[PDB]
Amino acid sequence: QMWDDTLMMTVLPLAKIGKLLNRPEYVEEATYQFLLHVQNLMDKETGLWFHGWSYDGHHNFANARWARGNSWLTIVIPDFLELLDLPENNAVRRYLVQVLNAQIAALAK
Amino acid sequence: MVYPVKHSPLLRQPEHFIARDELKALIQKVTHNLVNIKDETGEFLLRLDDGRVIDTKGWAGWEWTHGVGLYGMYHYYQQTGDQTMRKIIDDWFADRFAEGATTKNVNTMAPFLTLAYRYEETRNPAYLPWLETWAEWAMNEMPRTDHGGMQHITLAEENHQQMWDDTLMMTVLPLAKIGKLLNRPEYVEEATYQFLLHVQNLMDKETGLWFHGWSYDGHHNFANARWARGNSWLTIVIPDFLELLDLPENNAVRRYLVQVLNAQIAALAKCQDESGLWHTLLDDPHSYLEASATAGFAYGILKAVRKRYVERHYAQVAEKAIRGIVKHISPEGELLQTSFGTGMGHDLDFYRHIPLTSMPYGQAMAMLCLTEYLRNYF
Amino acid sequence: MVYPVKHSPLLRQPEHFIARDELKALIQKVTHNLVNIKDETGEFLLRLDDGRVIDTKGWAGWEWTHGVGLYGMYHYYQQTGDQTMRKIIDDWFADRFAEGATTKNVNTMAPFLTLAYRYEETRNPAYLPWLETWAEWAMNEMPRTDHGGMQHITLAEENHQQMWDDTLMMTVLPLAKIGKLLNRPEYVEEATYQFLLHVQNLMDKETGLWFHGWSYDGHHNFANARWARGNSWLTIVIPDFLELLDLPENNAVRRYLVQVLNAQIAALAKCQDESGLWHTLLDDPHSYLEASATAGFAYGILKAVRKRYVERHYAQVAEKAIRGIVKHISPEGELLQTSFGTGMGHDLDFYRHIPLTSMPYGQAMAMLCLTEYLRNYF
Amino acid sequence: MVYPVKHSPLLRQPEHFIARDELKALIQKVTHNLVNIKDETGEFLLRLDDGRVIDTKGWAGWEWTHGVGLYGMYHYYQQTGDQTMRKIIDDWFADRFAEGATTKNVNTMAPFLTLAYRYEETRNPAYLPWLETWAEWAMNEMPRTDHGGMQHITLAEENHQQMWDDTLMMTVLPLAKIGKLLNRPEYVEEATYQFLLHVQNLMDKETGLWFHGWSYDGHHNFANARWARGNSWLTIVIPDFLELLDLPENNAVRRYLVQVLNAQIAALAKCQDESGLWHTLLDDPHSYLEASATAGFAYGILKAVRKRYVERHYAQVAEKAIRGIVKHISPEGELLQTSFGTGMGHDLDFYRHIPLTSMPYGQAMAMLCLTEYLRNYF
Repeated sequence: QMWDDTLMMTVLPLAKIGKLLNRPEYVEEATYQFLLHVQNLMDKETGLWFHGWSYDGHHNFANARWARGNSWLTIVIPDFLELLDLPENNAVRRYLVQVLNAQIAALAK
Repeated sequence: MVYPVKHSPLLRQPEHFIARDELKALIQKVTHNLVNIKDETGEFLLRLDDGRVIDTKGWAGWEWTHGVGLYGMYHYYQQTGDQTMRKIIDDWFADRFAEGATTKNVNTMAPFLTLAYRYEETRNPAYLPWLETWAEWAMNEMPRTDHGGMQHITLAEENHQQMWDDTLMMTVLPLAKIGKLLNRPEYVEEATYQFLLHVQNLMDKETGLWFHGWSYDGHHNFANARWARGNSWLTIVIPDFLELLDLPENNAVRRYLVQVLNAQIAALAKCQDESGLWHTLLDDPHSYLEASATAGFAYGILKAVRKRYVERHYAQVAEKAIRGIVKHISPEGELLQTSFGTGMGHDLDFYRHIPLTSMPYGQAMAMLCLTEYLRNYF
Repeated sequence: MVYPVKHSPLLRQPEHFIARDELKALIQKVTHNLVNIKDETGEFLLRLDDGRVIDTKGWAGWEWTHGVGLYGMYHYYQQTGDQTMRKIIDDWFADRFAEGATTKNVNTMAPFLTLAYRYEETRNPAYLPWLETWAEWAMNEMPRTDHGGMQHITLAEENHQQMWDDTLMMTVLPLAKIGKLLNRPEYVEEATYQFLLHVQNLMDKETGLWFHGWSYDGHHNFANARWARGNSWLTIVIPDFLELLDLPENNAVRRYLVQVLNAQIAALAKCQDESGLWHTLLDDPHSYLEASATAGFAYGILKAVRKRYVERHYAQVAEKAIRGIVKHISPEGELLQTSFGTGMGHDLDFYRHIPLTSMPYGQAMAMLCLTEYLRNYF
Repeated sequence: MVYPVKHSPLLRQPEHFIARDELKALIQKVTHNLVNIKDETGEFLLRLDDGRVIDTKGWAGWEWTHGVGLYGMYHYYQQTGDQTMRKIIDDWFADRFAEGATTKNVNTMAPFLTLAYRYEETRNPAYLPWLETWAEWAMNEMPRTDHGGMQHITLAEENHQQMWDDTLMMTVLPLAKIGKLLNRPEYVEEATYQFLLHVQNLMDKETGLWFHGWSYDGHHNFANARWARGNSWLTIVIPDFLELLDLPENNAVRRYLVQVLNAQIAALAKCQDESGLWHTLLDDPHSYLEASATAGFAYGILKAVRKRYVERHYAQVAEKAIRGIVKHISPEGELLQTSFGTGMGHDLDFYRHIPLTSMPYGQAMAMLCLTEYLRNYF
């Protein structure tokens, strides 16, 4: 099982520790987790995220667009971008920003 | 005094079902066929209210099909230095260029992938404005969807707000190659972004396979078609793109692309029909089998094994498909079960009833996969 | 089926007013005209009191005029690889150099911009002493005005303390290219400094156009002439100089140059004549129309749009001028409404009354704008 | 209508006392004479109890003097691209190598400077082993004096613990060039060290001139001779060495070397005979005039001015010397007033008793300064 929360509770801490201790492997692992979570949780139909995913049956449980779950993403992406401090044209930075824009666009609606 | 060897996988010769030079002769026959394809009926010709009639099937035309054709040829040329292939490539370009540029779109872009490679070897200055102009167009003028996705705009249709699998082969990869070639990392950044967005919109996390199309007008995947040839474009592009990118093994983007490729290859393994071929609707065992998609699959799976993007055992899948492909090459050299150009379907049946017929990409994809298979003979 | 395309700006063909190959033929004719220019009367010959007679009009001379001449030819050759162009270019240098060197001044420098380009591709060792000696003279011996400005010294006149628009084309652009080519950043820095100081002394902040000349001997702009050809040198040089510098987008100097260019181009748009040409005094509608300036403008504006130094809507300005140019090319390939060599005027009439005669720069500027226009056909 | 220009230093034609083409034919003539020298008398045949009969005059020999000869010709070839000159250089090496290698010493090293240049251009793999072998010798096997000074061992003398002016030209400069070419910085550091140590033991702080020799055996400068040709090696070598090192202007070593050069040229300009030539003992007028030295000085001064290692006004000294060299070139193409292999003098009168003969270095040094003077015609 993969959940929204993991990005805030473990991934962001990993990333910060990676930068602080100069351990880029940590940051690469973190970035990879962002990408995979986007893949399995983000809802392309709305811009919102599903609460959970599971490789056991390959599904999103109730397909719940749960608010607090979604708020972890709104918190985490900007902080994660801040830490990565990537050039504006960077493809990963653009991608993350794109996901953020999709979510905020839908939240505002 | 004779040494025991046949018993040991380590000491014994490879079990080549087909001999190296037989393979080469097949590729030659397949090439001869391609440059000699003719639409007799004129039934397949693309017609616009412009007055334009574009031959999509004959060699003297300019569209994505020729784009794929030239690339397959280039591959063979690149590996063996065969001057026969070279001349055919350079001639196509000279002929088309004397005629004059066609109009710009996702598909007419494809040939610039091969031109990029030819410019790389020869540094012919006459090529450089072609490459700069079209890449610059792809960067700055080509229509974009929401979120700056590349819109699959065609000779024939706007396709407002739509993104297709095929875009990855016909424009993204060429843009990446040119970006590397002309040292313009912006092109490569754009290319990577397009990959990620395409994955977001087209990959089916449920199966590992991909949907043919996506539209931002309604946020849907049309018929949700898991179409063979389209998927093939990814099995082809990801490995070529990765090789272009040359990123370290633990790079998040490299790992992310290897992951997408893997999820697909695993799903394809389970999808392969006894014949080593794949169904034109991959998850519909009653669709007709389709050879050109099958060929792209063979290529990618082979290359992904060679490059270690996926584990060795996937070779068997490739090996079956390759045997199947050879079985489907006619004595004239025509790749048998090729489906004609396929647009976006609004229902599944649409994909089921696409006409079968020989095409530049049919022949080219055969040579793509067959050329990668030749590496087994080094 | 026939697909509807004519109805869409994205899908329909370009409406070229002239065909690609007709455009090339025109260029051929214009070149042929250029290399055959003669001055029968002798009335245009530059005469000096040491007895030197120097044909600024015929191809056999060595003047700023031939330099522009060569640059235009070089652009067409660089784009197309045309060996007829190449041989005309190399024969001029071959002929001049066997004659032996002319004296060094702001004008006789101009040919080396093209020589640099030829050296870059041939690496002919015999070109190196020419480029080095001449660039070094520009660095260390060419007279300087107050504040280290380049003095517009010519074959004929010291022009003590004077800076003109023309210096940026004839000497500065040459110096910068040679700086990049020989890895001498000092040459590029000197070039960049000159630009800044010319802007300071010549750009009219009130209009965005430039005065022809400035003097530190009285701190004045002579007749405050907003002279067309003079201004066009800026429109040519800034885009070429930006390209050569290849600086990041937000680089202060790059931005500042882009501002200078936009200020000029915005002004040029507002004073373009209905015919597409500009008036030899840009802000004087009762002044005669001048084609050479117009060509220079056509080129700069086209390139600026291509490189995205200015917004796309400016393309229509460029389009109107290109039609004006074409309409001003005689069947014998001459560019009508070319004004003769123009010095520093002390009053506006001086500009209003320059004679009209064909000149290398006139032909060459046509070639220049037309070659850039040709890029619309890739 | 004529422009007044003859009164102005900025506007007027250069006054050349000899025309470019005349000068070129003089160089060819001097060259033609060089590659035909012989002493059918046997007069100068170096003899060794070795049983070695070595020809120091003929062109088909291998002495320090061919090294200088090859170097001059190479300069001419480098500047002009003259294939006649290239062939003479290449042939000499081909012939010598066929005969086989001479023994290694300070003098036989000289020709490898030119070979380094030809290898740089041609990348002829048969040249590398020669270059590596002789450079390794210079680094690791050539005898050293106290403090690692390169001992000046000649073909027939050890000159134990002795350091001479000549070593800088004949071995040090070749080492340095080879160091840059083969990317072997150790070679360049060794070279730089030798420059410093030679300055220390040979330069005369009292005058700015150099003493011919030094010896760590008794710590002295033999006759304390300020010998012209000896001094000319320094005038030639420093500018060329600075050129190769290509150091920032503020670099302490670069400043130092330039300082030494300025001290020497300052003194040369002061002791130059009105004929433009220098005396073989530079500080003694009653010394006879020596043209080969004068040529060495003309080259160095001319080059130092060009590279701006010294102020422009020194061109006046060079110009006088150059006129003098030319007056001393017979119609046969021979540099008159050229002294024979001068050794280490134990007293001044020694230098005042040298044999005067045509030598690969006389003509060689004549063509060296003439070739550099030719740069004045671009």
